[PDB]
Amino acid sequence: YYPPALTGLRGSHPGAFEVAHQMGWEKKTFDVDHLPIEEEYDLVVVGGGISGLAAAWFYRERHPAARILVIENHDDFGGHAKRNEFQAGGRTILGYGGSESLQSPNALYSEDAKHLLKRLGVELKRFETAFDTDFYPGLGLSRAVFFDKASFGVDKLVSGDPTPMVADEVPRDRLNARSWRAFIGDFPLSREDREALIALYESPRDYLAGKSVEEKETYLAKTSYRDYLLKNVGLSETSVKYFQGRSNDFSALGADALPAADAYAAGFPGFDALGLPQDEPYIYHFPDGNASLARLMVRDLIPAVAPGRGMEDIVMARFDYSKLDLAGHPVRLRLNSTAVSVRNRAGGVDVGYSRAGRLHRVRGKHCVMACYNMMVPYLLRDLSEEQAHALSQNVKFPLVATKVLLRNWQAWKTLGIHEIYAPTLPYSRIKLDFPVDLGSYRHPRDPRQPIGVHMVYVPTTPNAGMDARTQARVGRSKLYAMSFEQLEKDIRDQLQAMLGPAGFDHRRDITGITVNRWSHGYSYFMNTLYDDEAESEALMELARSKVGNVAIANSDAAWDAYAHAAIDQAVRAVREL
Ligand SMILES: Cc1cc2nc3c(=O)[nH]c(=O)nc-3n(C[C@H](O)[C@H](O)[C@H](O)COP(=O)(O)OP(=O)(O)OC[C@H]3O[C@@H](n4cnc5c(N)ncnc54)[C@H](O)[C@@H]3O)c2cc1C
Ligand code: HEM
Repeated sequence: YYPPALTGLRGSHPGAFEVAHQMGWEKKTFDVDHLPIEEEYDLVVVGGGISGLAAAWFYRERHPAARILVIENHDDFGGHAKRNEFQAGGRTILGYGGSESLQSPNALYSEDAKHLLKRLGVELKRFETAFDTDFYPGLGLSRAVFFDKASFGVDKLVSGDPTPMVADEVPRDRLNARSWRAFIGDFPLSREDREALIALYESPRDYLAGKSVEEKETYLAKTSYRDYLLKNVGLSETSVKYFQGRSNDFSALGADALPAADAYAAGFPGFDALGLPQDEPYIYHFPDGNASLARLMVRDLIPAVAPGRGMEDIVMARFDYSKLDLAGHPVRLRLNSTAVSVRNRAGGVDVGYSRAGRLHRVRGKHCVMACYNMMVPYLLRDLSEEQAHALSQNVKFPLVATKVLLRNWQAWKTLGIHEIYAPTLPYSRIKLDFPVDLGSYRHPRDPRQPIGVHMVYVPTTPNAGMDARTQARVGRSKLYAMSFEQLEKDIRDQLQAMLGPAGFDHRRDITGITVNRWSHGYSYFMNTLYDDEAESEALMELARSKVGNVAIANSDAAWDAYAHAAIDQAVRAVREL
């Protein structure tokens, strides 16, 4: 039994969500009060993502003899941080199912997070050599933009994109990019539109002239990036389509739901002459993404699942899932199990869960809710109406992270590219995977040999007048109506249209597809186009309040969709108990 080698429809896979939806959609209740208590623990963690695993880890650190149960509803631990695997040419090729890398860790990681890393044997400086930073640039490859015929009249791939991004693994001087005039000069847009885009870079103007800096900042917080471009910069509706999907990957929303002020902070163009006031290499990437963080914690917590120690041997270590949930062992991780009930009683907490359609009741002195926060009201019976409602307002964003095994990457080499941005297509981000050597694992190097592609699909509804919560809920409705066959068609259609001109043939050249469907992906985050900062902060703090011996974690609890928020919220929750 070995989930990482599965391909096909993954992420929140069939079997992971149905009991949860019986609660959330049908309002079915699954009470276990009339069942005997089957097992007893010092701590029961609901949810086996990075946050829940960290909670078990910091709790044992404080209580070394503690008996800990971790209940997780997917068929594998890690939550968004999942290991994907392909077999190709007698070797393993690794991919990340979701949680991608550690974000600017020297700048952003707390002392507690850094302590977790060090105890697990993660040396951040090791990625300076593990990440092969000059591999694709040294091969003369650049990033490209793919314009689709539906939106721009013709399919066109334009390379040499100089656009700097938030979390960039390419040193700025190794972009193999062209000037703005030459690059935009190739856009399939009217001469007028191309000249206006070029001028956006060559000759910025104070599009808000006459406002104080403060009024500019007020206006930009209340105005979408798309509207800023349309109404103040004066770009045409055809021009701004170029920008529509740029924010999809890092914020799970298009330019219509991105506050102009957030676009400024993320390095988007148009602000240089506004008079507004005033980088870490994005290389902290295990070959299976932050799934390595989850695996490192699982192995540290449950030594029987795999041998070794440290960041090197984790990469190819063989996990034996039969050792995760062994009786009498102090730490047990129970997969395929949906918690349905959490109730304070007699100085402890009773937790009911459903596994293979059967209800169960266990008991712990302490409980950490490390699951999706909007799930918590359906489980935690003691919530006041106020706090349950607060939890329910963390409306997470759906995303789809697709891994594609290719027979070779000659087509990419021919086209001179290692990454594509598509302004309006379902997949806005498509790239050859990061080249990382770690432990015994070596990144694919030969374009005649197989390689993994990473591509992100976000089911936004651009330009419709929806607030962010509604685009998220509607995006999940669209994902719920998509079969795996429809998902694969979209992958194959777009890969063929982008790579076909250089000899790509999707039926011949794709040898693997793994679709990680994160219907409940990024935590909600406060959006100044729709939310008030003080109200939202009050909701956040209320939602995560301690309930008896039940503490609440998940990255959701910080309204902050980051692995280090997952850790910090677990630490706060463990300290509360
Ligand atoms: C596509 C994608 C890419 C990302 N990339 C990055 C990145 O590069 N860097 C970064 O820092 N962050 C990234 N993230 C953010 C990611 O959310 C965090 O990194 C981290 O994985 C979140 O951990 P968590 O424990 O808070 O939540 P999760 O990983 O979602 O874990 C919560 C778990 O609880 C489970 N659960 C829910 N209800 C129940 C129930 N009733 N019973 C039992 N279990 C239940 C859920 O199924 C889930 O498995 C990314 C997220 C996505 C979706
Ligand atoms: C294939 C995966 C999934 C799809 C397509 C999906 C889709 C949806 C949709 C369309 C909604 C209604 C809109 C909303 O309230 O956000 C929803 C809500 C909900 N989802 Fe899922 N979902 C999936 C997986 C999961 C998983 C893995 C969990 C938890 C373990 C979950 C728990 C919930 C809950 C509890 C609600 C109710 C939200 C509330 O009432 O606040 N879903 N989901």
